[PDB]
Amino acid sequence: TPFGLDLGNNNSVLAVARNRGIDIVVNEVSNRSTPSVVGFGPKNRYLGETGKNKQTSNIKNTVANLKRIIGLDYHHPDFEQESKHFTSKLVELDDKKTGAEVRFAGEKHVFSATQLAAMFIDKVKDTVKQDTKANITDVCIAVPPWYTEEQRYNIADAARIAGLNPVRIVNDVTAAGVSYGIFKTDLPEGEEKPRIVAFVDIGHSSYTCSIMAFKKGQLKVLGTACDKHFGGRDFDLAITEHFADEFKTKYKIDIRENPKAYNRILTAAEKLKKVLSANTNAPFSVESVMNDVDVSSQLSREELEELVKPLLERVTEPVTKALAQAKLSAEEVDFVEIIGGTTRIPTLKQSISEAFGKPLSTTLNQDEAIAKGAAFICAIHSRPFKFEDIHPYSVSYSWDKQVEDEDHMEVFPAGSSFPSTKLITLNRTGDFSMAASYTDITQLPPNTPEQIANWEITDSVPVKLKLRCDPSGLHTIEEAYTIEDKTVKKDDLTIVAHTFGLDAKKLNELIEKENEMLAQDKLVAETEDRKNTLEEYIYTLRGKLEEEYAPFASDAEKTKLQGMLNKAEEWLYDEGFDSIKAKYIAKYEELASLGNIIRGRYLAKEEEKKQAIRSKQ
Amino acid sequence: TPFGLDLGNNNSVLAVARNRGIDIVVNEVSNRSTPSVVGFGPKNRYLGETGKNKQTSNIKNTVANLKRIIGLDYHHPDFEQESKHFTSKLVELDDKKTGAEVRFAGEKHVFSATQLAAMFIDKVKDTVKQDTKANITDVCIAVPPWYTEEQRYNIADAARIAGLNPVRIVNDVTAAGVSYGIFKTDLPEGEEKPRIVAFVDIGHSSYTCSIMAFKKGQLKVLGTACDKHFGGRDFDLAITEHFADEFKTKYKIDIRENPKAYNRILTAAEKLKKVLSANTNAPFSVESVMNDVDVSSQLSREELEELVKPLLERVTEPVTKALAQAKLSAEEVDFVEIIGGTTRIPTLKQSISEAFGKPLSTTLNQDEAIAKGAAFICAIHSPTLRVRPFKFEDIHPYSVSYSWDKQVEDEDHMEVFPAGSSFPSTKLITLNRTGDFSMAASYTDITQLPPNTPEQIANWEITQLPEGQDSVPVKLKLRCDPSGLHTIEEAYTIEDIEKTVKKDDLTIVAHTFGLDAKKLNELIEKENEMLAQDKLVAETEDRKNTLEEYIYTLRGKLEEEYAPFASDAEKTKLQGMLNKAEEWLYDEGFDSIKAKYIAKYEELASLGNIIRGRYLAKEEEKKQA
Ligand SMILES: Nc1ncnc2c1ncn2[C@@H]1O[C@H](COP(=O)(O)OP(=O)(O)OP(=O)(O)O)[C@@H](O)[C@H]1O
Ligand SMILES: Nc1ncnc2c1ncn2[C@@H]1O[C@H](COP(=O)(O)OP(=O)(O)OP(=O)(O)O)[C@@H](O)[C@H]1O
Ligand SMILES: [K+]
Ligand SMILES: [K+]
Ligand SMILES: [Mg+2]
Ligand SMILES: [Mg+2]
Repeated sequence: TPFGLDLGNNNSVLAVARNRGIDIVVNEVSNRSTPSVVGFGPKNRYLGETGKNKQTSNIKNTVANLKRIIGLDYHHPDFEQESKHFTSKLVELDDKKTGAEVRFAGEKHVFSATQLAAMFIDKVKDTVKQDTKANITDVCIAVPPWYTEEQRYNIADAARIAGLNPVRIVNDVTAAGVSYGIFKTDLPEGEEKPRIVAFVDIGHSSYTCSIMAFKKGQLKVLGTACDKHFGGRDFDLAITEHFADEFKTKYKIDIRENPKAYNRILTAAEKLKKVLSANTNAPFSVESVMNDVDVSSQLSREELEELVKPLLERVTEPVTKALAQAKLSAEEVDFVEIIGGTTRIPTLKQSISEAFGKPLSTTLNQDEAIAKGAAFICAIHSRPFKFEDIHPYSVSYSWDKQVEDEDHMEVFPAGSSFPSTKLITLNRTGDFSMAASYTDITQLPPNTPEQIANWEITDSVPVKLKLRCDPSGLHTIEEAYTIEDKTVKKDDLTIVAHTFGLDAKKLNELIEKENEMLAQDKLVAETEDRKNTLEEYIYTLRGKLEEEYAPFASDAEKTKLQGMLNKAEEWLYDEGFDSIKAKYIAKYEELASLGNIIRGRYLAKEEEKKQAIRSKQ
Repeated sequence: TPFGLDLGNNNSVLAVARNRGIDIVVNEVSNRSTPSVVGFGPKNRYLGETGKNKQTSNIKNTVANLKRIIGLDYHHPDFEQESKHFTSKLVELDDKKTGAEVRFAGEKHVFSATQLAAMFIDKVKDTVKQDTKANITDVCIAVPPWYTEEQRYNIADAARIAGLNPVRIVNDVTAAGVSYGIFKTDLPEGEEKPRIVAFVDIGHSSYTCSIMAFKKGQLKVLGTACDKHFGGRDFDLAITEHFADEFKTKYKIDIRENPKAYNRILTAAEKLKKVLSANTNAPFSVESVMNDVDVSSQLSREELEELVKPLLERVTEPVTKALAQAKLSAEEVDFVEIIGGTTRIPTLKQSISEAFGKPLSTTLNQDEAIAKGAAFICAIHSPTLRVRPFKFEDIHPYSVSYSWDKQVEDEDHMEVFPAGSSFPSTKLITLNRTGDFSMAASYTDITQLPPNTPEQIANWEITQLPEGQDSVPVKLKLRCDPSGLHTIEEAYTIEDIEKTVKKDDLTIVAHTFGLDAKKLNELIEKENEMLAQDKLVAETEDRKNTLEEYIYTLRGKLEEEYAPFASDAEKTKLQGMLNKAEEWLYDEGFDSIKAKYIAKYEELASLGNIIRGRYLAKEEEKKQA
């Protein structure tokens, strides 16, 4: 079953392609999104919903912002902008990336961002399995367009650790554009000019604007621009920093000194923010914030807009930047579509409508567009719809000079489209190395390494190579063979690839490690359920003996069972407090063996009553 | 429907007589008992289970120990023993009794003990009505045997405020004895020696021992003794005081300075106590007790037994005193039966088994016997259901005298119901009268009563024609009623004109601990106002939730099942109205009236039901084609 995943900073949305079309998959408490949280306990992990519920009580061992630390160099210049949203300890790894340090299973543990992502992916995979009752094998994962090539490899490997095959890592707004494309049945055709649609997605952490050209059965991305430091969490954080100051004066409590107090305010601040999307004033009240002090305040929409004024100075930058890339003026855009939870804020809606000079459209589902798009894309593997995403930076390939007059060439230019295949023929005097790099490093984000990937391969013998920018926008070499003199195939050379993607050895180590953790989670939950089943059976069976089952057992049988029930409870206090699954099942069955005999006699007179009613009619 | 109420200090149990038996009524979360708690909030009362849940949150406005403050003089010498279990403010009332001061509906309110008890009774009455779908009009309430005559009147009037006729106020252990009596099928008959059974009930606050004689269809109480300051709450308190001291040293937090912190430990201390009924060692762990400090300790059974040592010095006293009243040695009792939650404590079982010289029996259900006995007693009264009869006499421990105006009579004074007699009891007396006269009932020997007991129980005025012969003889019917209350039932002149011919029925004005019609009706009306406000708030919230949930599910269905059954135009008109409804809920629908939540829903459904109809029409074709 094809599986689409919108992995959000705040919540993830799951979609599957089945029957006619594409359904959202609900979680175990029937929610249409799952909090993107990973928590750790003394016995097991708290993944998703239960992770989020324990976020204040388990504060130091709860990891969120999972997609943000993926591929994050510990000395990235934006480290602290990411760091301030963490509640657990972040640490430097051997590879110079970022992990989390947690108390888990009575011990200190360090997990990498790739592992932590896999834990959550595995959780949502299990959620789709419990819903579909099917084997889940392939995933399409939607990511923000600002995701680096490295980050795209990392998240893909996280999928593989979760035991899933990542068929494509798609850009999120592009996945949503697909959902718009497969939905609309009035699109321009043939000679007609395309429909120009602008998409604005503002979520918990990211703000993206993407401009796309639409014809019937196809789309082309013309321009994409992102502000990765623009989203809901920045509004929540401004509110709580404001109240931190006010409560210090008002209540003589400093919530910055108590991580739990701070998180109680942060959590309430999100709710107050939403009230202000609808109302111009909102009260603010939280019980037992710190030292059992109840706080009471308020905030106006005007005051809120002032708190984020430095952030709001960049509100039109993504639209301006996207238009410029698209070579378009704001007049030339036909429709403007908004998605993401944060586009619900009035000041933001005012600004982007004013920037395009056009009213905002809500054709797409705010929360489900991206996930359903990815589920369609995943299904594409096995309604034809073509789409090409934009390739921002020019990428060159290089090789050993040798007998060839040149050693490098621009292969995929800036403003190009992906996926893209470019066929190259090279004269060779022996085995050779290759490498893909960015043509103009100045056009890339600060601190990007120039080299993308490299390869080893195997008067002059010609070789045809297939260079590809794949559907995920990653830079590969697909095949390598020799020519013989129109043309003939001679020999295939083995390619050894070195990319950001993990080697099989490391990948298998991390797969076996996630299997161990998952089996532990399963074992703990099933053990707890058998314990709970026994406890409830003791409780109800005692109550039935004092009622319905009373006429249906001798004094000798009742005292036997009653003593067994008392002994069962006694056991649950002692060796049954933290026992194994088989023992809870065994104690249950020995009670039920006698409990079912009585129920069998009960149900015998129950039939007799029904017969007595019928014989009187 | 006969209703029996076991009103516990910690929890209450409800029983009804129906079908061919007596059943326990479960509450709104399917629990077989209800927390005996009354809390107050900005819009409504939190009664029972919801009162208990908000107990730490709403600590200053949560009233428990309801049955302990009934009839409680603010200057009672045991006042502090009672008040240390209170989390809300206790105040003195105009009548010298005790009430509670709370914040309720945005204001400061003082409620009397009788009012507070009526709030709770009214809650459990609603619970019975929702289980039976009938109207409930009568109750039998089980009370501890140490309840004074005044307290019995107060709780009866609390039942009246709650709209119930209290048919009997029964001693709780007597009610459990009836349960035993109607359950056993092998009791002695005719001339055979009666079976002597001792009953021991230790609950949350009280410890009662009662010795009874049983024959088929009857019981007689032979002796009763109580310790009203001996119960589970005294174990919980000892544990939490122990930890209060420990945590000052270990964690540098003082839970006695923070009532919420204290209650967090008190609540966990009860769970630890129960662990120690089964195990000899127990770990103690509470998260965020105070200032977000987690605490982690342990306690042994031996350490617990040491903490309650001063309490355990008194552990054989109720059995010793009941046996002495019964005039029996311990070996003359045939069976010892235990009930009440706290009889689960190993040290207590050992001690009471040693005092009798007998293993303990658990014939009766530990938690349900009293409530069931009370429902049966309520059912013997009511002239609708006929059951197999069971007679019971309870013990009347104090001597009660009646007095009257001297007039032509030699004495003005007479013992009527002696110490160690039985109730109910009726005595006929003849009095020669020279005019309308006053009477009074009082305790014959006050030194035999609890300290500070007023000597007078009740008094009467009688308003009687001399019949021209200096002095007319009047016959009076004096009664100790089935609840143990002392009244004058009947008063009338007799004449020899025929010899046994009655002359005139006389008017009796009675002054009891019972409330007068005027005051009762005032409190009834108050309870009706509060109860109507509770129903309105609950209904309004339900209609709001129904609207909210409908917005949620209808939006989803337009994406999943209703897509083919609505046009582009139907979808966006409904989508918009859903949006407007959500906005309204943030603004004018935030705290609106019930009719507006209903109107908003109906507006959405008038559109939504059109679409559901079409979906439902095709769903039927599929179950065929
Ligand atoms: N009515 C509302 N008013 C204001 N903010 C809202 C509203 N509804 C949702 N939000 C905000 O939207 C954010 C969640 O939106 P969304 O699910 O689009 O983000 P995400 O996909 O988890 O994050 P990202 O895409 O940035 O990784 C939260 O910060 C939430 O508070
Ligand atoms: N296994 C146990 N071990 C120790 N104590 C227990 C156990 N089970 C229940 N209890 C205690 O028994 C008390 C409740 O008993 P019960 O229901 O008989 O009291 P009650 O009727 O509310 O109080 P009272 O009769 O004093 O007014 C509580 O203190 C509870 O903690
Ligand atoms: K999301
Ligand atoms: K009880
Ligand atoms: Mg998003
Ligand atoms: Mg009791």
